Parts: sequence; structure tokens; C-alpha cells
Amino acid sequence: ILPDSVDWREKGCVTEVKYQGSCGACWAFSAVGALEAQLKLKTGKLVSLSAQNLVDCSTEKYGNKGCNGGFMTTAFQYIIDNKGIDSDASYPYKAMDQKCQYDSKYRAATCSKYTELPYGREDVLKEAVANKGPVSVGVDARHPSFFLYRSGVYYEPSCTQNVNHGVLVVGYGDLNGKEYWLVKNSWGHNFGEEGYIRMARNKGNHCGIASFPSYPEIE
Ligand SMILES: CNC(=O)O[C@H]1COc2ccc(N3CCN(C4COC4)CC3)cc2[C@@H]1NC(=O)c1ccc(F)cc1
Repeated sequence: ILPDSVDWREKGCVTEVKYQGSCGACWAFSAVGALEAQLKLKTGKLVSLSAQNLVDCSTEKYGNKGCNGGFMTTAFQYIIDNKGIDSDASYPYKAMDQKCQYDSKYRAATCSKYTELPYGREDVLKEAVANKGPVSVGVDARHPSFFLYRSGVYYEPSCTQNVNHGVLVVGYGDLNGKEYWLVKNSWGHNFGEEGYIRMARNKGNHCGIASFPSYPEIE
């Protein structure tokens, strides 16, 4: 039995919404948001982690291309290999590709492992969001309805299961009969419901939300 609804924001495991600007660093934002939750669960401290560190440092060896896109899984692998990631404060986001400037003097978190969930399985995603923490996922965001979303449960009949934008599932629920995933985006507070979008849940892997989910853990 899983809870009927989950909201990790209420358990203090979610940092302020970030603003990626012109740079396709959604994957980095998704990755740090997932690790921020684990850091809080382990240490009690909620600390924004450096998306810029990932953009600049988890690069070709990780199949990542900074502002041109990347993968949350290989971002986790970089944090494992690197033995750390800097705080956002120390290594701020600039919405552009820079030289790697990782400095262990400002290490704010580590990662020991990550787990990838099976393709399209919204049940397995629900279990992880309930039992483990916020989960990094991709979605198909290439529709004007997504960009223009303001409120309620988002459903786009033209959506596909092929992902192109990284976001973070921080919960799930039901809004007057419409089941949803509660998603933290990185398009600032101006987007959606103060930075969040509620996306259709149990609607055949809508927009690919359960196509490629993953989450990190800290030893
Ligand atoms: C800017 N958008 C952005 O980064 O979106 C992220 C969102 O998260 C995910 C999650 C899963 C996947 N999968 C793709 C398919 N792959 C299967 C295995 O064999 C094919 C599994 C992993 C892709 C992505 C996206 N990455 C890119 O599209 C991307 C774009 C340019 C790059 F250089 C690198 C990456």
C-alpha cells in the first residue's frame, strides 16, 4: 500500500524553483533536484546544488553537451566519479557553457549509486516517488501547450513517449478525478503553478513521463 498522494515539498526535500534561461540544462537541474532531496533525507540540510557544476564538468565522457542537453543518469555517475558536487551558492548558474571549475572546498553533496526504472512503468515510478524520494524523468515537452501551461492537470493528445526535456517528479495525487504527477520544472516561478506542472498520471505513459526515470542515493 502506497499513500494516496505524495508531496515532497511538504517534507522539506525540495529547493526553490530555478530558471534555466536559454541554456538546455534541464537535465542538470533534474539531476541536482533529485540529489538535493537525498541530501536532505540523509543529513537534515536542504542545500541547492550546482547545476552549473554538471553543465561545465559532466561533459563528453558522460555523453553530455552542457547547454545542448544531457542525461540525468550520467550526471549521477559524474558525481559518483568526482566524489562530490559544489553548492549552487559557490558555483552559480550562468546559463552558458563554461570551463569546469569544480572546487572541493565548496563540496556540498556526494552520490554513491543510482537506479534506473523500467520503461513506461508508472506503477514502478509511483513506488519510487513514495518510498525513495523525488525521481528524475524525461518528458516530451515539445508542444505549445506545455510552454503555455498555467494550471490544473496537463494533458496533450499529441504527446509522445519520446523524451526531450528533463524534470523532477516530486509527488503525485488526484485533482477532482484527474490523476497526476507533480513535476518541478526549471523555467522559473513564472511557469505553471509557481514553477510546477501537474502532468496526467496513469494515462498510458503520457508524454513519456515514465519512459526513462532515475534517482540517486547517498551512502
Ligand atoms: C535538452 N534536453 C535534454 O537534455 O533532455 C534530456 C531529458 O532526460 C532524458 C532522459 C532519458 C533520455 N534517453 C534518450 C534515449 N535513450 C535510449 C537508450 O538508447 C536510446 C535513453 C535515455 C534522454 C533525455 C534527454 N537528453 C537529450 O535529449 C539529450 C540531448 C542532447 C545531448 F547531447 C544529450 C542528451
